[PDB]
Amino acid sequence: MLVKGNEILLKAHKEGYGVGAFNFVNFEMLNAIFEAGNEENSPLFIQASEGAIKYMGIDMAVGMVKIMCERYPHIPVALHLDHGTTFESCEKAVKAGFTSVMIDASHHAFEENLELTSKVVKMAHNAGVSVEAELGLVNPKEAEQFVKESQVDYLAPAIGKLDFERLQEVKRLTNIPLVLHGASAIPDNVRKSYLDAGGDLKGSKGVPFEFLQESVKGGINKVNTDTDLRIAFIAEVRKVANEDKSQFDLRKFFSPAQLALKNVVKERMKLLGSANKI
Amino acid sequence: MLVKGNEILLKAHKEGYGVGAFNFVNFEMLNAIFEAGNEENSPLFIQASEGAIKYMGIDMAVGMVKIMCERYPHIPVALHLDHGTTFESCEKAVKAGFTSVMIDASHHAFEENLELTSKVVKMAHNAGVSVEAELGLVNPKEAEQFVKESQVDYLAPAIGKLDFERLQEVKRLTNIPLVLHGASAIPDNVRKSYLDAGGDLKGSKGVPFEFLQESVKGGINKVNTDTDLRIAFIAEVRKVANEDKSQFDLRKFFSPAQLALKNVVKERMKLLGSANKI
Ligand code: NA
Ligand code: NA
Ligand SMILES: [Zn+2]
Ligand SMILES: [Zn+2]
Ligand SMILES: [Zn+2]
Ligand SMILES: [Zn+2]
Repeated sequence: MLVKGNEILLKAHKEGYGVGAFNFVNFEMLNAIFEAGNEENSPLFIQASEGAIKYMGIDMAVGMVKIMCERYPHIPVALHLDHGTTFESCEKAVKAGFTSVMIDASHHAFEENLELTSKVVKMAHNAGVSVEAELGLVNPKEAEQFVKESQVDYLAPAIGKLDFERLQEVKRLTNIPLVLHGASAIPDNVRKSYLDAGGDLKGSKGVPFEFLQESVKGGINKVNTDTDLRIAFIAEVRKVANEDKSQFDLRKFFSPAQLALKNVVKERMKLLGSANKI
Repeated sequence: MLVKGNEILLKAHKEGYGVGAFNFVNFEMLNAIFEAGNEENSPLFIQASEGAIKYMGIDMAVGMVKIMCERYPHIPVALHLDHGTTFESCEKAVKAGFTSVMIDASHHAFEENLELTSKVVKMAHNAGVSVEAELGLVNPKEAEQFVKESQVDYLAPAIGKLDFERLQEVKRLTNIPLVLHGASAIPDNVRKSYLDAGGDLKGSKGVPFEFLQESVKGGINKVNTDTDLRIAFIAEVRKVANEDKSQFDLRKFFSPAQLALKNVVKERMKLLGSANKI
């Protein structure tokens, strides 16, 4: 059911696996993510950006997740604000029923980042909500101080290829769950699916699978995944548009799109190590 | 709020206007219908087919509607099962929170249609839910008996050019709200939008706007509207896919798709006479 972010990630931290954090913007994305978790027996970290929240309305973002939660009550799921930008934004998410919030203040100096993170932490912890923050390449010594002072629950350190030595140093010093941002891999089958549907990816490349695996071994426990899901989703939509010019049944477009998105999530759950962890 | 279908249609009945009954299959469709109703100050009839219920899950179908209703508490909204095909399906919609159900038994002989409709009515009225049934072209004396025996709240008479004389006789004999099925009126702007995006409608003919207006003057009060919405929506999706083969932000595909659907709903509400009726 709907649980504090730290419940899922403390366990990932202790046992040494990564929990994919999958963004959604509507019902179709959320359904395929949830079906993936059900089929892989995997905990679900559900993410909504400020943009997706404005699109849906926070009442709907939370409401739909709560419906999905009742549909699979055996799956632990956290509802997590991805890249909150202001304290007020984090407070609204907490009020709306999110069980995890990220405040991104990494563009500030250390002292200002720490003070804004600490403000969000106080508010969220008072309502029983976990907090993510961002630092950074990250200075591991200030990461150590940042975590001890802010009491944030998980940290996204800037490590990039990936600086795996820096990651192990941050992990050793902070002893908390760590988050990797922009962690989509853009797999070969998804890119081939998107190009077969006529799409163009501008030669964009993700983090290869072996580097995701190595970052989990380095101590990453939350793995932000968004871009992969969208490319796998829209490529089916583009395909359906191309092949039947008379097709306007939305289900005919989004049923295969859901299936491709679900498959990306399933595979990523297996890759990161959250498969069969319920 | 979520009200009995009869509550909305009894008012439409007494005042001689039509209320569009708009199908939905996911959040995007539902959001745009509601924004249309909010901007036209019109009551909302929201319809979900057995197919769309399967696609969403009846718990999500009702759950999303209940969230939207709290977002616009001032709007009268009925949640209606479109073309229910078994008693059991009607009973499931009633138990899940639908406030109106249609049992489609029009392929049966008069006696079996009446028997099945009556069984639905006893069940649905016990739970405070309104019932639609279907007959037919329609025999108006059959309609008069059917309505008086079944106590169904509204009836879809098969009247389709559309037989105005027959509609008026049915209206006179039954004196209940009447519903018009297959009443999408593929508007020129919408058709041009679909074709401009490379769509192919196969030369499908929609009901002329004047024939929708004449049915409302004849006593139609619920106008089933689906195809029009899906064409407008998918037209924008095809457009976004065409004009940027690197676009896979779902909001970029569906925000304009919502707006096009909303505009269809707004114009229909004005056409049928439900604008400014709250
Ligand atoms: Na985040
Ligand atoms: Na109906
Ligand atoms: Zn950032
Ligand atoms: Zn970041
Ligand atoms: Zn129909
Ligand atoms: Zn029909």
